[PDB]
Amino acid sequence: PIIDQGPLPTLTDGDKKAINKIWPKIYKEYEQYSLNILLRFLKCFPQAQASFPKFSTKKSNLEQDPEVKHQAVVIFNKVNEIINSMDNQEEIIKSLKDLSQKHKTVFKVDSIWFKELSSIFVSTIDGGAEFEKLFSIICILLRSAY
Ligand code: HEM
Repeated sequence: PIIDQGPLPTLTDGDKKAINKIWPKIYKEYEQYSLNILLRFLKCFPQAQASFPKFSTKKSNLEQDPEVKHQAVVIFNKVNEIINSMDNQEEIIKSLKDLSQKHKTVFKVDSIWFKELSSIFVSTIDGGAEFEKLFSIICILLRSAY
């Protein structure tokens, strides 16, 4: 499963190979996959919608809301960036620690949600242990500033 605290897991060559085998299929339809993931998260955890002021007052037809679609792709693109540089641990650390600080003080998001959205991200793309490890690294780092 996905964890959000403790030492960072290490992605093996095997892990990276599996991730790189599965990702292209998702990436090629990033708009709809990214949207589906966020919508699923909001359906499973309606109480999490309060964490997105840009669409927190929006009810019904979220799929057509520009703020919802944009929020979804911004999250997806960050994951895409990380996958694109799995060989550079330092870059991933630096980048995500900075983002962690922004979510804490600027976006004022409760770090408890990262793991929940990530779980839905993984199940949506039918990812396996390899992706859970990837998202564990991502969540631990996004939770680091808290
Ligand atoms: C895999 C997990 C996640 C990743 C990789 C991620 C990534 C991002 C990125 C890259 C941005 C844009 C940064 C910027 O504009 O400077 C962002 C913004 C934001 N994220 Fe996250 N995020 C994640 C999970 C969450 C969760 C769980 C919530 C809320 C429950 C959340 C709420 C927000 C909000 C409110 C913004 C600000 C949007 C805006 O004002 O334009 N994020 N996130």
